[PDB]
Amino acid sequence: MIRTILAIDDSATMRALLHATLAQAGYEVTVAADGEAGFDLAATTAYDLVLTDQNMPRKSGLELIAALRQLSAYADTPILVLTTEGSDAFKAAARDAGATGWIEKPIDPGVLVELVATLSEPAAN
Repeated sequence: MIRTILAIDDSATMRALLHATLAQAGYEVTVAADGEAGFDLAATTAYDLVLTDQNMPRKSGLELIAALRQLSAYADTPILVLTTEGSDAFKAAARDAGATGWIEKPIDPGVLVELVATLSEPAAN
């Protein structure tokens, strides 16, 4: 089940919003200073839900997702990457790295909590 959550946004409002939405729910959500600091640690801590944000960077960091995807520890863990351009070509990138799905920011509390809820709850088709 869900144990810890990590979020990384550029707007202080979002970082707090998502942090509160999950906090009130009880989950242990935490925000980082930058997508790099969050991801770099996400591999050392191994959270249940990770949320990154960027606009087609160049430096390192996100690449870490590859190492996590190949592994059988994060490959299953749900990953949501934020976008701004909202292009189709970008969809290939997020998937290439090894991320579950992507979304456009900002993010609403009803959608975020719902996206994690399904994961928090068990399965029984």
